[PDB]
Amino acid sequence: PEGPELHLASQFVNEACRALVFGGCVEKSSVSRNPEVPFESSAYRISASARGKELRLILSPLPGAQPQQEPLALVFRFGMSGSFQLVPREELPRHAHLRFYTAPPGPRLALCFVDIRRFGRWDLGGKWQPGRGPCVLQEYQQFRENVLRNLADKAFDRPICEALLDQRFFNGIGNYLRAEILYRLKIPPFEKARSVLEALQNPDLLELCHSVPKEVVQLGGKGYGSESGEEDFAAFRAWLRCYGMPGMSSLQDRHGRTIWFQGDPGPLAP
DNA sequence: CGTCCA
DNA sequence: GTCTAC
DNA sequence: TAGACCTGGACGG
Repeated sequence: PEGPELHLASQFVNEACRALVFGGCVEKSSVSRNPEVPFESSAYRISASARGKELRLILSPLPGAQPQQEPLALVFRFGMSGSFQLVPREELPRHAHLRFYTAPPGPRLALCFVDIRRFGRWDLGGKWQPGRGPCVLQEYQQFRENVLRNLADKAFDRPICEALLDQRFFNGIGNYLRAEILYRLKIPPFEKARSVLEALQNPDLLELCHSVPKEVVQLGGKGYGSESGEEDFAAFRAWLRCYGMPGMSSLQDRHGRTIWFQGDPGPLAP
């Protein structure tokens, strides 16, 4: 999951929980090495917001819900396989590692953090990760300026395809988005990051770090769209013009992550 | 069955 | 896609 | 900074 998937998850939680009321403990699977979430309430509402590759849940108790309590905020990072699901209480998925339960009247549901590979993390109390830059979806101008102000950082010594994954400067961009963005401009993946951007002190690279993830958000789906699960997959796959597509060049970057591209790999390639 | 990949 | 122990 | 952290699915003999 990258920025778009975090954004769409945030929307899913707000649409799906708008008319729900949760109660009880926040239950966590025995196996999760993540922290227990110390929050019980007889009645409370879950809302969400996204920032790049992070999602913040707020647990907001209702007036007179016992015990008297302030709202609690968690922040989630999805890793490679993190998702939210609203599932009947009796049919929890495999790999449901954090669960919020509906209070009664009506059907016993469960909002689950489902994470097959358990790479996802949650932190108590609400703060975005110190160091992550502005969201490419929701803070374009702050994101765009944060980069152009700091091209003298060592991160931009790296090749462009490597720098595009630096969450200090491209919060929300992941492996598929760097493939899609660089393909749209035909920027060789192993051009020096600084050289590609020095030009910018017809959509440029930084517009596309925003407009391309936004194309994904507006397409919808990706586990959230009320579509048949593997229907969402087909549409997204149809959208991809470069990433793991037949007849595309492919290399490992200095961290051993597959960058996909057309034509010239660029001056700094293994 | 069993590696290779995300 | 980190995150932390090299 | 590069590998350890994980599971299920796709491909192959």
